[PDB]
Order: sequence, then structure tokens, then C-alpha cells
Amino acid sequence: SLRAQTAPGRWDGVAVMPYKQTAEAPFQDVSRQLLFADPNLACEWRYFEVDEGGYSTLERHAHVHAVMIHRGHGQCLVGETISDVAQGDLVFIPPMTWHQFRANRGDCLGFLCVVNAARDRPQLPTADDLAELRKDERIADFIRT
Amino acid sequence: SLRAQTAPGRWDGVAVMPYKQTAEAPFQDVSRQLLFADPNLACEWRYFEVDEGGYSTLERHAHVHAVMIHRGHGQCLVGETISDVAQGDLVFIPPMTWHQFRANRGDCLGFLCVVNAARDRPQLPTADDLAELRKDERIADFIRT
Ligand SMILES: [Mn+2]
Ligand SMILES: [Mn+2]
Repeated sequence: SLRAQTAPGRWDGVAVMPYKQTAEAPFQDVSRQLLFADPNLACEWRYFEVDEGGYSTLERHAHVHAVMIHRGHGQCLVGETISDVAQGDLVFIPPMTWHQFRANRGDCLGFLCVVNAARDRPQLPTADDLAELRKDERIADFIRT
Repeated sequence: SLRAQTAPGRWDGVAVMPYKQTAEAPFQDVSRQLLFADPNLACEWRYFEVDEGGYSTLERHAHVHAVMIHRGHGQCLVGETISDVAQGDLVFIPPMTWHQFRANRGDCLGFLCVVNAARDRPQLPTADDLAELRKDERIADFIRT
């Protein structure tokens, strides 16, 4: 099968699903698209798009993420490290490592994400976790809840 | 971890690995790069680059392919269908289905390829396979052995 790209981050036969934005939401202006999932494929391949100014939810989990930036640019926190990310960049997120993506560089930020089909659910930071992370000033300034 | 894109189809800390070209090789002018492989990731994510005029090997196997075009443009054979492919296009190759990619449109063709870490080996065509494929005139003209 062929599903042609029709615009940056858009494809024929792939539906854009925005995440429902509630006042309490730990994320801002994010959508998801399912590019590949099949009973014979052990992983699922998605594309997430963070509107300009937005961010993905700060979280951690046992399952790893293989990410490639697909559209725009921005920044990410992985563990202790805040990186600039641009089109094509490869980010590996190892187990139980805090992470968050921000479209904080004047553009939207879209990335491919490959994860195992069988995986644990995300864990959000407790009050304690946030105090731990805010011991680093750079991280305190960067993170969004 | 971050490995930044440095040019189209190139990344900091990723080695380009050309397939060594024999006289009898069933491919032409192809390289592969390993983007992601990890004990905790059920799939392997590679980038394959076919120089202008080259092709990947005509083959089939039970294991499926999830492909996203990354660079340039070209054509692929999937089963009985020959398609034009360009940057961003999604191709899915189902089980035991003959396939080949050709950089036969004036440019190199680079693509991301996700497959299971544990998978079966590729099967190359026998004379009878080739005979059987070449019954269709359009496939006979397209394939490269
Ligand atoms: Mn996550
Ligand atoms: Mn194959």
C-alpha cells in the first residue's frame, strides 16, 4: 500500500487526531497520527505534531521511544539534558527517563515516534518529582505542566 | 541521546555502510544506516539510500516492511503494483510479497525502513519465480536482477 504525503505532516488516508485540550491538561496543542500498526509488526509508528508554542506531556515510563524529528524545530528535555531539535534529528529516550518536547523556537514541531506495541502507560510527575527536577535551574525554566 | 541530521540522509554519529557490490549482486549502489536498534525495542529502524540509477534487491519474506520515503524520489514494486514514490510517502509491504525499489527517476532515493528485530531471512527469486513474475509485461520491464 501507498499513502502519499500531501503536505508537511499530512498524508492521504491518515487522520489527524487532536488531543482534547482541558484546562488541567499537562500538554498543549498536540495531535496524533497513526502511520503504521499491523498484527505482524512488533512496534507502532506514529507522528505527533505540537503546534507553535505547545508542548507534549512531561512523563516517564519503562518503554523506550525512538524519535525522529519530521517537521519544524524546537527543544526537548530528555533526562537531565535539554537539546535543540530540528528536522531529521534522532532522539532515543531510554527507560524511566523524564522527557518533554516543546515547540518553543518559533515554529511547530512534528516528530515520528516508534514504540513497542506492548508497553506500559506513562507516569506523570508527583509533587516530589517536580521538586527533584527543579533543583536544576535550566530544567525548572524549561518544563511545562 | 541525540544524533543530529547533518545533511539529507546523514547524521552525526551514524556511519554510512555501503552494500559491497559484487558482479553477481542482485542490488546496485545501495547503502544502509542503522538509526535505532536496542534490546528494549522490538523493531530495527534503518535508512536505505539507493544512488541514482540503483535498486534494492528483488525479494520476499514473511516479515513486513514499514517504509517512509526520506530523500529524493523513485519507484517501487510491491506485489503487482508499480508506484511513484517521493519524500514522505508511506509504503507498507505485506507478508511474502515480492518487492523492489528503484532510483529510476533522475535522483537518489532514500527511505526509512522499520522491521521486526526477530524476522525471517529474505528469499531471492528462483528461475521459476522470475518466469512467473515476467508473465506480466509491466513487471518484466521494471524488475532488476
Ligand atoms: Mn513518552
Ligand atoms: Mn525486504
